[PDB]
Amino acid sequence: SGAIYVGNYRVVNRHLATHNDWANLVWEDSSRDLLVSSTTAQGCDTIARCDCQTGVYYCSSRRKHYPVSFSKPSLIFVEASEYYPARYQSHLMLAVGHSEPGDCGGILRCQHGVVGIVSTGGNGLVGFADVRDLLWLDE
Ligand SMILES: Cn1cc(CC(=O)N2C[C@@H](C(N)=O)C[C@H]3C[C@H]32)cn1
Ligand SMILES: [Zn+2]
Repeated sequence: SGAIYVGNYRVVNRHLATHNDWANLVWEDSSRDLLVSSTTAQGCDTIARCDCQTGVYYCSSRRKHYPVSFSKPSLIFVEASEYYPARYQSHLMLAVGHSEPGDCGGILRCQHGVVGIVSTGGNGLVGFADVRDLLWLDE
């Protein structure tokens, strides 16, 4: 679990979105595993605007933060789950690191701010849904 709070928006993994998230829906994209809902309170997370390939993510299944090198956002094949059929997930970045399904929602940050959230995992690879291209999150 986990979310990004920026301005009047809440960014979560689409597969973990609540009834409240869907009732205040702003935007969602199944191909990216993202959902953004509106909030009443103000968010102060800074979204990174960059091409960094190094950062730190939070891993709840280890209660630890790990530094990682990660790939450029791209279309990557992802296995079927109770949430999606087998498909290409877009805007996904991979890194060598530990993750388990409940780790979804952990933030990846670089020196510029929030880069994305944990979304996929398996075989010692962790995948993060990028949010740096969503320029409207700031305005
Ligand atoms: C962080 N993490 C996720 C997994 C499994 C995994 O790859 N998943 C894929 C995800 C998706 N974006 O399609 C849906 C849920 C089932 C999860 C393992 N560690
Ligand atoms: Zn950066």
